[PDB]
Amino acid sequence: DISTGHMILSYMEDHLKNKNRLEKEWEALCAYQAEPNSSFVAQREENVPKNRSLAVLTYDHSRVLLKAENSHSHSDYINASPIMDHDPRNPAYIATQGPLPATVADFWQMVWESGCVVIVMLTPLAENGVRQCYHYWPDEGSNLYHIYEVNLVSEHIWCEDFLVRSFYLKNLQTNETRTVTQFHFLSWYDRGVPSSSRSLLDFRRKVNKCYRGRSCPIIVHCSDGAGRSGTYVLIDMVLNKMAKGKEIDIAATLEHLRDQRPGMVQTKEQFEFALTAVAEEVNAILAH
Ligand SMILES: [Cl-]
Repeated sequence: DISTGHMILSYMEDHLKNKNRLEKEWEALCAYQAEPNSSFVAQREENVPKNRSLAVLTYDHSRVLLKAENSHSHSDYINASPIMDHDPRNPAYIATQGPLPATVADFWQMVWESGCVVIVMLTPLAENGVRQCYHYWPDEGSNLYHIYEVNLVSEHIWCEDFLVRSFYLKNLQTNETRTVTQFHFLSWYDRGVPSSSRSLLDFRRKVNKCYRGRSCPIIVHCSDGAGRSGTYVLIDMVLNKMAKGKEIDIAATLEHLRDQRPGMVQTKEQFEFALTAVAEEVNAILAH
């Protein structure tokens, strides 16, 4: 563990500090091509409006399938990609776009059927007016999204950069009711990075003190569900490996991600950030 901390630091010296290797790797990464990588379903005429960003469409081989029988639009399609870590049965996350007005019922169906109870949201809803994600929850009281009643139970504001919202999610078909906890990071702007890595890391720690430990996937979204969402996942997967002890390849770990959803980590600056974040956390642990 501390052992693996020093192993990560060694890696950081060769891949974060050496700017040449950063570039080279990112250049490698940009050209990297997943196989398979078809997204024919996502590119159907019928699913065009269910996609926010034409640049980031879920692969046919790695998409969440809504149960068409319970679907709002009688369709299985949602732009969400399961993301496996250890286990090919149980994906650790579902990365998905910011739900659109057209797809909110769908987003909740995926939350219900995935058994998900922790959501991570890494965008504000608007950026100097530029919409990122539809306001898919009620700011007070109850809203109905198809057969999914969502009630806002409470809302806890930790700091300038993040808050938590607690929901009750009732399936009106089955009369069941679950608590879904939504972690909302507010200072991570489109195609950019947080100013404080310390905030994003504490935010992560809070996400995981609440998740620990559940079968169901964490639902991570932002905008395209690639850039920020992927930097989170990448940062979070690499520290989990430290969490449980040998070898470390962050570039290779990112490939594993891009095998499962295109676009993951949109910028070299974001990649640089994910690295800097892992390093800083590992500097803190080892300091103690
Ligand atoms: Cl089909």
